[PDB]
Amino acid sequence: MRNRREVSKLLSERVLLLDGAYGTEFMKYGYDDLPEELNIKAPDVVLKVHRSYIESGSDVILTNTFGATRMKLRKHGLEDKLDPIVRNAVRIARRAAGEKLVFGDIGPTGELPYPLGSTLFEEFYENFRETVEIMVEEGVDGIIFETFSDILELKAAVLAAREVSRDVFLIAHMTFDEKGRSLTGTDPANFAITFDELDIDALGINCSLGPEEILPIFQELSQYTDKFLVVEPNAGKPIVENGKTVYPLKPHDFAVHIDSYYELGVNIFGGCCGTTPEHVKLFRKVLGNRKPLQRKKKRIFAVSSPSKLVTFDHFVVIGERINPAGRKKLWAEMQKGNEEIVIKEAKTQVEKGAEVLDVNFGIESQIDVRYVEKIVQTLPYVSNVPLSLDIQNVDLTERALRAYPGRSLFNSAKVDEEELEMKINLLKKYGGTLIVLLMGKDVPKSFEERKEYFEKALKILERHDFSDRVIFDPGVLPLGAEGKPVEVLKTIEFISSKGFNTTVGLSNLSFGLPDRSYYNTAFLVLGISKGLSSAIMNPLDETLMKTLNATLVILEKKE
Repeated sequence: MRNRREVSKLLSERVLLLDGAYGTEFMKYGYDDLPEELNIKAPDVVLKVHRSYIESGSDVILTNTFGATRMKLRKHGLEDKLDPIVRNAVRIARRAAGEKLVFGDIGPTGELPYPLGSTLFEEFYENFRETVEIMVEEGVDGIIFETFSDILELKAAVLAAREVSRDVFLIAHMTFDEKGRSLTGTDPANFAITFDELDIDALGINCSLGPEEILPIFQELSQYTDKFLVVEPNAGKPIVENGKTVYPLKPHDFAVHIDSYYELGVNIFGGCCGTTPEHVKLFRKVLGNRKPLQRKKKRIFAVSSPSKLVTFDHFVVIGERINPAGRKKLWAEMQKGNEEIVIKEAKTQVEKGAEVLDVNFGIESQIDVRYVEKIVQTLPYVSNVPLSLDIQNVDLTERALRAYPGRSLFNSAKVDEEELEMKINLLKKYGGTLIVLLMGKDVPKSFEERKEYFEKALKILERHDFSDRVIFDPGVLPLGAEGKPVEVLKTIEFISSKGFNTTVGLSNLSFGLPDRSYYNTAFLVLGISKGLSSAIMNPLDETLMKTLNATLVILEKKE
């Protein structure tokens, strides 16, 4: 009915009140059936609960569709009832709402992403795509993805929804445990940083914890995103009385927390499991009519995996090994889709100190596109670290970025208007950072030239509003080919003075040279002393790594 510009306008004017829990309400009415079912068997029950909330003062109610996706329904033998359940939900809800907002409610599937589960990004995406299509058709004023535990599943849900409609207001929520971590290891800052750049309208938290416990988790989230914020805590810490759990937090003890959330910039407040129409009634009284508080988010340069957030505030080692160039066994195995050999190179590199892993598939035309998408989705989970996607084909690049679990670093964009723009737009759509290689048509041969390229890149980046999402690679040339490493060291010092991170394809300095380890080591030390923030290097070179550690200790970058 209403588009996201309208919803955004309304939110800019006042904090809205969401509704409460439905499941626990249903049982109260003598129906222990699974929620989605009542949509068709006992619609009257569904309507009663919706009206109790509207009558309690809710500005927005959620459609009774939390488990209404094919993948989830198929687990109860309801997959063929997908169209009815959903269309009727948006209908029942809209009949209760009247002039109030109705948001389509979509929950997670309960299936972990491969390799923890067997599901690939593509299947999660089509799954969420179908449920959203219906909702949009039945006219919702927004869609909220509640209770998500994995960022890849949530990333698929939002990308799919946005694909279906670029006008629907979209909200993404993750649930965190007492340690402030989702099931697959994502903390609030990682969630905010990864999802803040996607085309969603608001972020938030619901479930797992009560109002008191979510507070500092909500605060961390609010500091890293400037989008609208939503929160729906459970009514206290669940406890068991006589058999099954109960949510003990009474209306007042819950409601007293609204002010603390309002001060943190909350835009929509509501309750999750255990919240009753009585809770909402009180929230309405306490919330009243308030204009949202303004926020200024913190900005940092970081890349991520589901469990790791790697900030460039210290020297980042990027493992170069998962690259078939000059490696017989690996090139051949990638050719046949050998996942395990890559998983092996990933773990060993991380064990040795790599904080990020570069991934390149040699002659792409020779590699299976499904293998790329599988490896890209897999490594962040089994190796635990973020990836530097070293891909040439713009087409395969889009496949890898769309299914990457987190915020990646994309490896290679030369200072070319056409190349840059294509890669920047893909990153703007799927998220990520970009390494910009300081070279154009041909390779530079001096500091001054690299400087012009730097300036030219800033021009284009400023033009595409992408200046804050890049790291510069001055371009190290082979020493055994008049590489002039001194001119690169100058470039590193210069770019560093400008406040930008830098990186270099280290091993390319000593390509074709005896004792390359020593030249690599020597160059790295010099580079770091000049401001080098990272390097794609061999973490299996013990001399280079220990000399690197010694170097950071000496420069007081660690101990």
